[PDB]
Amino acid sequence: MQHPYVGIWVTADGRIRQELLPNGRYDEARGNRKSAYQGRYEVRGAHINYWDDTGFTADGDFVSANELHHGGMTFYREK
Repeated sequence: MQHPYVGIWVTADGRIRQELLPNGRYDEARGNRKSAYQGRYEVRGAHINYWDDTGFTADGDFVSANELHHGGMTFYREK
């Protein structure tokens, strides 16, 4: 029950980066805190949430074709 996407979603400043894996997953590397978090996501009508295996979960939604909105943040593709 998942739909991969793959893509390097980075902030507007470049303080943090989130790579969407080829296996339909995510991996974010923040400055001085790489490999901070990683898990999986479910896409529903542009709406996606991160359900980590370490007991965490996030939420977001694609507002554009290259823009991402999760946890109240703005992530751009590859950039």
